[PDB]
Amino acid sequence: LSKAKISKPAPYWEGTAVINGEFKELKLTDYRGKYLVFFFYPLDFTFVCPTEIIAFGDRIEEFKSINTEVVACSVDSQFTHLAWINTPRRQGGLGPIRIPLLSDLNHQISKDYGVYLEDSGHTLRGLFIIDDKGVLRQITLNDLPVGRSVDETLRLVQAFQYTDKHG
Amino acid sequence: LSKAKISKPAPYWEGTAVINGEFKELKLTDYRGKYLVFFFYPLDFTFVCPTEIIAFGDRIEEFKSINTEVVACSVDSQFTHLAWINTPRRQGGLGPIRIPLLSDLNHQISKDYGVYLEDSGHTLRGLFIIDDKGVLRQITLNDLPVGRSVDETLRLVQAFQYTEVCPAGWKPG
Amino acid sequence: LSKAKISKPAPYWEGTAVINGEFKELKLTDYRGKYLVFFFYPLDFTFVCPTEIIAFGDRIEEFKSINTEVVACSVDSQFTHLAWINTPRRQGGLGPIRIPLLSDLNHQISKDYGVYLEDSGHTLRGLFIIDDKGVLRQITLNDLPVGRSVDETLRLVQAFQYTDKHGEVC
Amino acid sequence: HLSKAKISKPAPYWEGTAVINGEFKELKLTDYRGKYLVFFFYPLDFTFVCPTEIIAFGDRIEEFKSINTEVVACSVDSQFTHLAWINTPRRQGGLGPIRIPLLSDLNHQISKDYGVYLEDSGHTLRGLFIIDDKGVLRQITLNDLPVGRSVDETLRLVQAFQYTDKHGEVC
Amino acid sequence: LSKAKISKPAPYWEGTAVINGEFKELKLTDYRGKYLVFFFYPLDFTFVCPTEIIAFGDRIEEFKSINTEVVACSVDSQFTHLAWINTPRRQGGLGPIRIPLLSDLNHQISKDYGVYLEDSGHTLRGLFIIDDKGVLRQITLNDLPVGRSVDETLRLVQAFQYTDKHGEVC
Amino acid sequence: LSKAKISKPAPYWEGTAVINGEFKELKLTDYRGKYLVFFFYPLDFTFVCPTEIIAFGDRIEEFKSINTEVVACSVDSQFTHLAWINTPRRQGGLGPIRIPLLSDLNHQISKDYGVYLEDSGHTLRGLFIIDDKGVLRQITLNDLPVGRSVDETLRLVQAFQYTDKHG
Amino acid sequence: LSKAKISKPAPYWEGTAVINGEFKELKLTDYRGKYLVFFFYPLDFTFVCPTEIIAFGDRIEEFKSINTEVVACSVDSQFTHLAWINTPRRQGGLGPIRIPLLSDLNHQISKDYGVYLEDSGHTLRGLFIIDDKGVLRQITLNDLPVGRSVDETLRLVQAFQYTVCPAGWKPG
Amino acid sequence: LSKAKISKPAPYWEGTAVINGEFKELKLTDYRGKYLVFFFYPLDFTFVCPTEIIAFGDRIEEFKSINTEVVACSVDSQFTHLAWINTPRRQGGLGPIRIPLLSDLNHQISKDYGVYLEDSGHTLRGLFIIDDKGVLRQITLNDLPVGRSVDETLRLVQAFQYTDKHG
Amino acid sequence: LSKAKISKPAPYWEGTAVINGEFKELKLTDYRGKYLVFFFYPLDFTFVCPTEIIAFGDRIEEFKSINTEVVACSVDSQFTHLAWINTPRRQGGLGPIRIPLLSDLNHQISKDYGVYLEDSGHTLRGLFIIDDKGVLRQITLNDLPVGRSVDETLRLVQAFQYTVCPAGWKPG
Amino acid sequence: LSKAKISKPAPYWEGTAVINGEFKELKLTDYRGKYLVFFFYPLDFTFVCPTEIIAFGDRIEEFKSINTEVVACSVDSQFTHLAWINTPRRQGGLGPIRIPLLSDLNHQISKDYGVYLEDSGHTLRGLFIIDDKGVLRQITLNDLPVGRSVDETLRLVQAFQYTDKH
Repeated sequence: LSKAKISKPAPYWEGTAVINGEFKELKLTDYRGKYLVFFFYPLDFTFVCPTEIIAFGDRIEEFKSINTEVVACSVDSQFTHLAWINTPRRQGGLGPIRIPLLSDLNHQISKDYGVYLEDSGHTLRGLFIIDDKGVLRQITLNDLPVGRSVDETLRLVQAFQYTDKHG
Repeated sequence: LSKAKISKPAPYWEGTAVINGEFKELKLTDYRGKYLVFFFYPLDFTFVCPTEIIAFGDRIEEFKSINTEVVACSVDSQFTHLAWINTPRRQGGLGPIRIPLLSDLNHQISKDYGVYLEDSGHTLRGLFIIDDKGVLRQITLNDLPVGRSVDETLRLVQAFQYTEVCPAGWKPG
Repeated sequence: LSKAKISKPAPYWEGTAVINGEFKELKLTDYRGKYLVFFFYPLDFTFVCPTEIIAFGDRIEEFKSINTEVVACSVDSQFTHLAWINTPRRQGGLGPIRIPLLSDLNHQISKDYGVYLEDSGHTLRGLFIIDDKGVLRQITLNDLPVGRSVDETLRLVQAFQYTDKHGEVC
Repeated sequence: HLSKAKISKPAPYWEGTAVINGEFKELKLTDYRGKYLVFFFYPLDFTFVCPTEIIAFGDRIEEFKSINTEVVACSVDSQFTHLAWINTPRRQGGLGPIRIPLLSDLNHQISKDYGVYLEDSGHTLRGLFIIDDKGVLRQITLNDLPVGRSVDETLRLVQAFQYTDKHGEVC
Repeated sequence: LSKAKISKPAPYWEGTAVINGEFKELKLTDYRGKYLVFFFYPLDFTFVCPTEIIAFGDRIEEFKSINTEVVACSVDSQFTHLAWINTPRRQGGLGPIRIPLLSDLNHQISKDYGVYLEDSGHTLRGLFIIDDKGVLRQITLNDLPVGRSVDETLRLVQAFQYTDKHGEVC
Repeated sequence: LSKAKISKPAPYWEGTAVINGEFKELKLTDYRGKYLVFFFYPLDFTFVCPTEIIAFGDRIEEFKSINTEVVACSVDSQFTHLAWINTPRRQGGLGPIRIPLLSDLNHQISKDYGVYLEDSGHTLRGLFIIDDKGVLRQITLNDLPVGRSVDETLRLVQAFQYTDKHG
Repeated sequence: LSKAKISKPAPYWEGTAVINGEFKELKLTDYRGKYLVFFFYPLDFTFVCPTEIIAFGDRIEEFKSINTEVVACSVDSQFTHLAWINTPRRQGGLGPIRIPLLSDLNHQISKDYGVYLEDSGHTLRGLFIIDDKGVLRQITLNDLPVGRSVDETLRLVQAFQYTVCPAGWKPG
Repeated sequence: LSKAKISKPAPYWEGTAVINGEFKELKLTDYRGKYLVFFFYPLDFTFVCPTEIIAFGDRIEEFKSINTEVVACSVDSQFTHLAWINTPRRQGGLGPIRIPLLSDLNHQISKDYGVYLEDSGHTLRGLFIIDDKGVLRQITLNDLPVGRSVDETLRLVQAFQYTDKHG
Repeated sequence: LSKAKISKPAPYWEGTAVINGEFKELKLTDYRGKYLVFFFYPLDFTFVCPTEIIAFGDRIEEFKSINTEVVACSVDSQFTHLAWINTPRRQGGLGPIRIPLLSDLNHQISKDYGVYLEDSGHTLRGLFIIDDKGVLRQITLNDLPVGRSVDETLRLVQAFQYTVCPAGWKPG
Repeated sequence: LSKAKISKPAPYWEGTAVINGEFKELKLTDYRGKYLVFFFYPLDFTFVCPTEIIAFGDRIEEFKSINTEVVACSVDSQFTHLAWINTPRRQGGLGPIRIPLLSDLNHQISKDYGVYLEDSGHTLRGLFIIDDKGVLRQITLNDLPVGRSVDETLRLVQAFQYTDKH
């Protein structure tokens, strides 16, 4: 069922994302000419602190300077994404964030990337690296407990870029 | 794909609901011996005031007095269901509410009741009435914009339990 | 087997109706440009008073004034529809009525709207609301005992027309 | 889905609600075992065509009853429309009172089993079947919607069947 | 399997018939413009007196005066048909007869008219009435023992001729 | 559709035949223990002289004396088979005959034997030789014009009976 | 699987035959305008006297005088067909003969005519008569032991080309 | 279609072979306990000198002495095989020979060995060496013209025999 | 065709590995009761410095100390694995190493893990972390150029075994 | 599954070979116009003396002289072929050799030729002779232990060249 294959073109996706507090139509092709770090996380409004999403949002600049963008995705509706941002931390929210939050409500993107859990109705923790020519170069799939490293994602992006010229 | 047929047993469902600020496992079979008004609404945290859901929460006591329970369902996570209730009504939330909010995250229940929109990724505005022996007795499917009446739902339950009036002079043969 | 989907075009139909005491060929498209309340009822000439059919005939003036029409339908022949109308209320009849009675004798329309009961040989209690652009906007299906509200139908039609201009309001 | 009605095979089973002397009674084909049954379809109640053929059987039913024979009529109309028809006076468009049952085949099962249902019109041909005391179909008569039916020819036919059941092979 | 449907054109057939002792190629289309009584009987050279064939042969003139033609049919070879006619009535034959005897040897026509018995290898007693435009108007199927009324057959054509112009009127 | 295979059992058949002026139920198994010449001919009451059938009827004793029986078959009814026999030769008949005339009116036997003509509604000229064990040993099929040999049939039966004992 | 049906065209065949000590391509259509007796026999070099094959080779002039040729066939190679021919009859051979010996080594021809015995690896005793327009007119299939009569074959052919009733008999 | 796989048991075959002028039923299992050189050749009575087949017939004793038998096979009938053997080498024949000529008339053995040529109706030049345990050990397929070495075959068999003990 | 699903039991494998210079049958079930890092690398005897394999071999003790084992796999024969190890680092070889090198010569294992490249005939660079109960917990797949972090692998294993919030953050 | 048929064109193959110490892309069509001896052997770095592979490498000049080429093939990577050759004949290696070593890493060629073993993951000992027109002429399949004769291959090639004329 998964369309995501390494060194084949990354599966096309499109949907509504929340960017800087507004709804915007986002597509994989918007990021052509740049590397894109594309990752799924299970759910909004959970009891687990969203450290990993904040960590990417805070340090986004390290990505921007190496021609990389970052996009987060969950199966939550784009309306739920917003409420999370607009919900105070004492009550569980995310607060403002500097990466787009993409909604995969009809589950289609999750399924194409092969990270959807048929029975849970939400995603794995999956992260995909797609290059500037629009090709999937790396796949990371974690069981539900384990978080994700900003440093390690960076190491990977740089290594792909370095070998893009000299190998 | 739809399993809901009138006067056949209502399709079984079970899932996580938010009841009185807590997560509780809820299944259709829990409502045996009582009538159940089971209705879907599209999404939480929208910009449309959730009056229909609220109206049921406010007047929930009138259903209780005629042996009827009410459960609402959307395709949202129970975690989102919780946040909505915990978001003040003044700030766009649902606020506290006295009916359970059932989560159909894997979409399995929506599809069973035939209210899921494959391309939109959420439900219609759909309402089902089920009797105490667990049989589907009424189906209401609305296009997304139009809301839903408590009075009319009440009228229907009473009408299924009890059994507009005849013009004077009309007689049968 | 049912073809009726919300916000897809309402399924086409045509058949012979009794309108103001005459047989007339009626088709769904005749109601283009107006909202149509199209509803089924089980049978003519039963022993239960047709309160729901009469109530629509009496209050028809309220539907026409918001550019809405009403058509009732059963699996009975157009000839049985006529006899019913031409039979006095004191005699079990409907008496004269101001909405058309459409005959779905060969059961094709009932099947298309998904309200036909295979074993009983008649319809459910079903009501569909269709807009001026010919799109299905509402489906209501009741088990045999429970009747149908004119007020609630008027409310739905009004709500659909209203949101057709200002999309969603409190 | 096609006709089940075959000559000299057991007659297709049917059961449904009929109007008999103004009342609803559950009726089945097996109820007529031990007697010959004349079972026929007519298109619709409440038409502008005179129900002369249905009436003629009702008037002359006794000639059939005396030769160990029953007669039953059927249309695709509801038992309620059937009743309404009988209780409408004979000249002001009704059938008037009748002494044979009017079987309602509202769900069309019997009409399709007998191969007399018209898919597009939603009613029957004019068909008459003669069935014996062992429940075996012996005769099929199908008329285009316009032509009516002879009680007499039916009467003779019932008689010819009765004769050949005992002394059959010779003129 | 039967192609004979009431008020649709009668199933086409063609074959060799015996007419006045001669072999003749005969088709349904020869009877365009006239009413045709077309009927099957089980077998030739049987022990049952062939009265119905004779009775029709005798009164053929009444048919001709009301614009009706008649054709009899069995699954026997045309050759068997001939021997029968040429066999004296005293010897079990038909003797000469004034209606054509059409041969349906390859069983194709009995099957089209839905009158063939798979196991017997011959027909039921079946009669079909066809109008001047070639449309099937009546079907009569008798179990093998019972003979047939000329009179009733005569009546039916008249009822059809009568209702083709005025239609049934009270 | 033909069931007739050489040196496999000849296909079973059964039906009503006219044997010595009476109707009799005849079946292929009645000839167990004897060789059987089973042949088809097109029709009774034709304008062609029935020489081949009469030739078999006349010389039947030569067959009985080599433990062989003979049966003729056409698609005509047994009532027609009787009438033919009972029709004087002068008036076109067969006259009395000492071989059975099998009626295959429902065409079932012809179809089993591969001699039925779909379009004509009668048979080919076919002859099958079946042994004492009910096994088909020889198949002969002629186009409509050509008749059939008693001498040659006889030669064939003898050759089969001879080689049944001494190779 | 058999393609041979009466009064339909005889199934096409072509292959290498031994004709006058030589290999020649022979196909059914070479015999158009003539009747052909095309018959199969099981095997070359047996201990059974090839009386039936020889009889056809010998009396061949009688066929030729009624516009008919004869071709015999077995599943043996044309080489074996040849060797059979170059062995004297007294010494078990066929000796030289005046009908072609068609070789069906790959069994393709046999199968088309429905005479191949799947398990034995050779043919039945089968004989087919084909008319001058190339249409199959007669089929004779014998179990393995029993041979075939030239007289009878001849009789059949004349009758097909040609186209005696009990006394007192007349038709009606 | 070929059933013959290296180091799997050689495909079973059985049939009539010609041995010392006699017909004898022969099967592969008869050669258990001995190595068998089983080879196919196209046709009897061909115009090609049977040098390769005779060489095996002449030198058979070298095979018998290293516990090996040799059997040749063609699709020719056992009756054709005998005639070949009873035709003198001087007459285009094979003359008497001391290895069996196996007949694969119904082609079943050829097909099993994957050496039947569908359109020619005969075999390739194919050779199989099967060890004493009934296991296929060696496969050789030659174009139609080319003859075959006894010397070379013996070398291969011995090597198979040698490695049956050492390595 | 891939069998590797997260939080389902890891796909079974068995084959011959080279461990401390010897051939051994190694199977996934041998690592029951321990976490296993199971990773593929494309090929032996390449011109690319085999740093990632060596780095794991050098720091293997850190894994051993958190009850974790490491096994490397390539589609190379076990014989090639041995020659690699017995070829000096000075000569381009791997030299001795302290993790087993599993040979997947018939490609069967690679296909099960969905790491085989059909046209190239070897694997991408893929790593799987499997728990002590034998369940696949993590999948990492890299295009051929990019190596893999031991530190990062370590972080991951501890994380699975162990189981920092924005300030002000509290749950409902 | 095997596509290799006698007196039909040899199945096309192409891949990377090690030729006289270098990586080179090689295809069957390169041997158009000359005879080619194409043979498989199981694995590099085995414990079996590569006497059969070496014998062809040593006497290569006799094949070159009858317009014939020889190419050996195994399922090992080309990197492994090289490493093998660069391992001295004394240390268990093949040492330098004068026939190309073709790598069939993705198993595609072995399978086309019908010598791959699904369960073992390597080839049989199989050798094929293909003529100057690219037609498959001879097939040899040995169980894994047993070597192959240079002489008999030579005898066969010559016999084929001979019948190419007469």
